[PDB]
Amino acid sequence: MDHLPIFCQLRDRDCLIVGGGDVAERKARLLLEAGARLTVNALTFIPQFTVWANEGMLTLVEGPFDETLLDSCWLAIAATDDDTVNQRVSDAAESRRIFCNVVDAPKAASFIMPSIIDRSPLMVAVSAGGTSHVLARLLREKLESLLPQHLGQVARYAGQLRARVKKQFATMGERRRFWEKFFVNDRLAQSLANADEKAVNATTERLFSEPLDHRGEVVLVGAGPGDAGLLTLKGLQQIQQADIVVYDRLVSDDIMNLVRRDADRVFVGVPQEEINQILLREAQKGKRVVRLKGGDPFIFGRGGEELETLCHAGIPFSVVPGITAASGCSAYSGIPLTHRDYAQSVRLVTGGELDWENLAAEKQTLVFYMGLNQAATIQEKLIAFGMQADMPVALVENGTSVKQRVVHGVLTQLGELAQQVESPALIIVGRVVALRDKLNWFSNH
Amino acid sequence: MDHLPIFCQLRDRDCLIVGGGDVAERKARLLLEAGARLTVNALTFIPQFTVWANEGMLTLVEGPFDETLLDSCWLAIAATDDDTVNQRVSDAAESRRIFCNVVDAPKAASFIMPSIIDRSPLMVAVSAGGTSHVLARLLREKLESLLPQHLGQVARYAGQLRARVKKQFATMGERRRFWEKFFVNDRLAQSLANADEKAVNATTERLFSEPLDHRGEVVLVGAGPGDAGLLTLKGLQQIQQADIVVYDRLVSDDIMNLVRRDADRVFVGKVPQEEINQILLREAQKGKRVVRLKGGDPFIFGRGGEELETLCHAGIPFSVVPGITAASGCSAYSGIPLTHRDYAQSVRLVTGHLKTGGELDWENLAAEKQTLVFYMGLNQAATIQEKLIAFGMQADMPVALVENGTSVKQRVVHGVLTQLGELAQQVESPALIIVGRVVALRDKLNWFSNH
Ligand SMILES: Nc1ncnc2c1ncn2[C@@H]1O[C@H](CSCC[C@H](N)C(=O)O)[C@@H](O)[C@H]1O
Ligand SMILES: Nc1ncnc2c1ncn2[C@@H]1O[C@H](CSCC[C@H](N)C(=O)O)[C@@H](O)[C@H]1O
Repeated sequence: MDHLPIFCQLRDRDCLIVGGGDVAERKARLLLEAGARLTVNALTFIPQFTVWANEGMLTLVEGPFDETLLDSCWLAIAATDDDTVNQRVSDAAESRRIFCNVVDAPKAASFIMPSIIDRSPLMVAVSAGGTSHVLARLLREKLESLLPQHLGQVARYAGQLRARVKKQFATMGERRRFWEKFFVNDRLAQSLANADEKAVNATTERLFSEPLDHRGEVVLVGAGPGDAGLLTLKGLQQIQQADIVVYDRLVSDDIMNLVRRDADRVFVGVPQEEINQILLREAQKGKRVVRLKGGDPFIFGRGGEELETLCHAGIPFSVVPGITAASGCSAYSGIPLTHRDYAQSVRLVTGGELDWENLAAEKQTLVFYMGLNQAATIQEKLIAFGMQADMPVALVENGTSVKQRVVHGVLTQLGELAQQVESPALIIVGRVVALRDKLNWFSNH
Repeated sequence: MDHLPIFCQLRDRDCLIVGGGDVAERKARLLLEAGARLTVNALTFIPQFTVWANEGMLTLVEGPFDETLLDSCWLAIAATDDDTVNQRVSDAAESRRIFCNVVDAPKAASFIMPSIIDRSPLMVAVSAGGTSHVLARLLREKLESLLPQHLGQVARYAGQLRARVKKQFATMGERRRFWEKFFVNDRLAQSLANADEKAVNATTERLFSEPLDHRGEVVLVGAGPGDAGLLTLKGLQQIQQADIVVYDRLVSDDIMNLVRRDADRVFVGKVPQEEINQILLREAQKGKRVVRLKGGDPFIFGRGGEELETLCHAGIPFSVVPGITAASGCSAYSGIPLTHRDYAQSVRLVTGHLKTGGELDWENLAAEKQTLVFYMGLNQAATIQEKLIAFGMQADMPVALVENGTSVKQRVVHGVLTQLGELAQQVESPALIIVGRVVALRDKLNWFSNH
């Protein structure tokens, strides 16, 4: 222990920042978020300070550092580019026993500012003694990804409720198991954040009526197309809380590596009815169920079918969208789905029968899902229905993954090019495909 | 934020604890480890306070509270079981502008003491503000299984190298590139943990020897439609490490709160497009890691292509992190799947604002078995209704408008196609128009809110 972390209550307390440039602006922003009664003293100010001053948010004192400005101070920050001024600030603060930070000199004064993860009233702070700002930031990034955005809502609502939980639960063992379920109920958190009382109270005494061991729900989570970094923050959080993860072939190994160590896994890679009942069966055993699907759940994912099974049974559900194959393949192949006036619309199409005259019309970007089989037919029909034979085409196999393959050419070679790839692959047809020679940044295989 | 966390240097600074029971003993142990010059003022003391004052580790003042004991103090802790005494302490500390903790009353006084995870010199502090003692410990447990124990040795070694890093790398940019390699070298971490000095030195000399890439970079990052939970892990990594973030009005405040606190930020909401291109170009040429943070997905009606197409000729590295486009986010959060069973053979993402005297291909857009999603089409909703009808879309085709989709302020209105124009007057931008049979599924699949 070389530093003692404390969480200061600054609301309406006088604090002083010396300095008026970009560094001081960042510290002022932070102290204002904490409700400090802030004075800023500097020889000159960048315009953000005059804005705040004109909105009554702080006081400005233009001129040399005046150590009487510390007279009723609780905290001081020296944020100038002048070592001599910063040392004058820290000496004047030290003689008054005012905790003081010198931004460019962590061992020069009496406190250092840690990296902060804010879920107020819940807060986390990280500091390596000031000798590793990159390390503290790498930890902040991990923590920001793991703490749900609305955790603070549930933290505050916990107090509004501590009495009722003591009278329905006698032992401290059951009370702890109640808090465990309460704080990971992200649905209650989101309902609190939405200010939706009908949803809030519907979730609340469902927590008091259900037995403590029951936590039955289904979350559909979009895994994205392959790259584990394309999972959403909320997707990661949900798969870290699942009792049971139901997945298939199109969820990548990298994503599955993120699944919490002791979750049960069920591989359904199998008619849809079997899958719908698996989710129902697992949810009615009272378990927190995540159905992980490749890409986005509601784009040729049959996610709607999985959810109507559950609405029937009174099982709570939610959906976390994911990066669909079109978006992932577009970004990683350097083929934007729109560009300038090239396309008035993007068409996401599955390979009843397709309306070929419609697909052939000009000023579209066509994106075929599950169309490898019909790729010879697609070429033949588009040409017969008037698409210019020189229309650029591309096929992206295993888009966003470390084995992504991109082959490209013109419409007359589509059935040719399709044999060079296997599923999962996308076919993109449109003038945007010509941009790849300028926008290609990801390694090809 | 409720509180500002700070990490205080207490070495040789006077602190006062009032009270002498088990609570006071726990706080005194903490202050003593931090190097505080400690006085403890109490009517009675439990035995542990006798062992400490025998070894000269603190000063005991046996008796009622003496507020003059605060006169030279930097921190005060009120740890009696007498609320009247605790409040006299906190009043006396407040008059002296001394940060003061009242252990049994976290909402009183002026600082709270967090739970600590110790990987010294690395430290992680957690508190819920006293609103919930339980949540802190549940979080504390998770964070300990997350932070390897040898993280302290990595941090310790970094502190030792800091002078040499500062001497050999003249700019903050070069130093940052070194540290980013240092802190993810798993072999160095293992050698430190094993006290293998030859292996430490071999990897260290190689790290110092590596030529650094002084080129900047432009990364286009899809922020998603608003809910900060819908940023990708890679997009969070990019904004947590950017030098400068160029962003616009359709990037939500919650996502902006995830940006590196130290990054410069340039707002280009209403800046013309060719000037955005120049900002990214010149900032990357200056060697900075630039993030262009865009609403939704960068390559769907986001002009991301225009922002990139100068860069390869300029020899400036770039990449793209895709994001959740408005269609996908609004779909999920409104209960309206974009595809379902035989309802749609395709999803059409259409712009409702055209350049020139441009006309959409209404005959093509009116076809059956599709879900139409119009972006920036609010001003055109009356025209969209009339044209779709005139080219034969059924008059009772369901429609929906999602305003601020995925945000806590999201609003959804719905009806049939002959109501589209009037429905659009009920929302404001940003809003998506969804046209198609899948809109009827909302009453079954809507989970997010009814506002
Ligand atoms: N990584 C990937 N690269 C290219 N195409 C992919 C892909 N992952 C899925 N696909 C496409 O998606 C089809 C499965 S249908 C499932 C689509 C998914 N819900 C999504 O939103 O993307 C595959 O046949 C293939 O055409
Ligand atoms: N949160 C949101 N809710 C509803 N519509 C949104 C939205 N965010 C963006 N939009 C739509 O997107 C249009 C801007 S065009 C930029 C779209 C972005 N690249 C994307 O992929 O989503 C807006 O006019 C509005 O129609």
